[PDB]
Amino acid sequence: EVETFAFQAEIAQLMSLIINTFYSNKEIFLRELISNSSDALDKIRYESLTDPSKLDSGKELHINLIPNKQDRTLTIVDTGIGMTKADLINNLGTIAKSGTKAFMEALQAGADISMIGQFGVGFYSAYLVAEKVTVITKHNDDEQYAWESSAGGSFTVRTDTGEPMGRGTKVILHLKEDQTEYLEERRIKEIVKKHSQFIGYPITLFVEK
Ligand SMILES: Nc1ccc(-n2cnc(Cl)c2Cl)cc1
Ligand SMILES: Nc1ccc(-n2cnc(Cl)c2Cl)cc1
Repeated sequence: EVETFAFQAEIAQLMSLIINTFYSNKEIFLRELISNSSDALDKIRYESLTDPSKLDSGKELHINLIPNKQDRTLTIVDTGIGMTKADLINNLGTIAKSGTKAFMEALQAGADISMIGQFGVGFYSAYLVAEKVTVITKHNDDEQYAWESSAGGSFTVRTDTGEPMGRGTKVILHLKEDQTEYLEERRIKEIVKKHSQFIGYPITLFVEK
């Protein structure tokens, strides 16, 4: 049972800009996704200060980077607060709409794509390198869900039947054909050190077999 939703016109028109605009500095997608993971870890950590039972779904707060050359996928895993069903359909779209509109006014006023994080819509930077993004998320107050979109104006939301996650968000980037450099070990290390050096959570690179 999969529900298909239409992107808001402002968001879909931002995603088409990100996918079609010639922009070589694509490496900033990792900074934006890690920064989003850092924010999610900050939220569950703050909640645990007054309610230790919020960590019953997982005490460790970290970010894991899992490249896969065979599947041509780069996975960013965090144990943050996760996302509810209302987040994936209603709440985050409201924040995305106001942030997208402001980001696009700035893009016409000289700003470039790399400043997407200053508007709170840094997740859409994943489509600089990915032709399809699958998001597995689990919130303490909801069930595990699967978000997926190949852009094109629509996304899907469904209950995830796969491996239980406990708590957090897993972003699976199905990379484009010419973006496989972000599956290399030394390339990921250079980007993490350059852009995410001061993230207050351990970022572990899972190196392949
Ligand atoms: N509308 C809307 C829904 C989810 C997101 N989102 C942010 N981080 C991840 Cl992962 C996802 Cl999915 C963004 C916008
Ligand atoms: N709380 C909260 C979580 C994620 C986002 N977010 C990031 N990238 C996009 Cl797109 C969105 Cl929406 C915004 C707020």
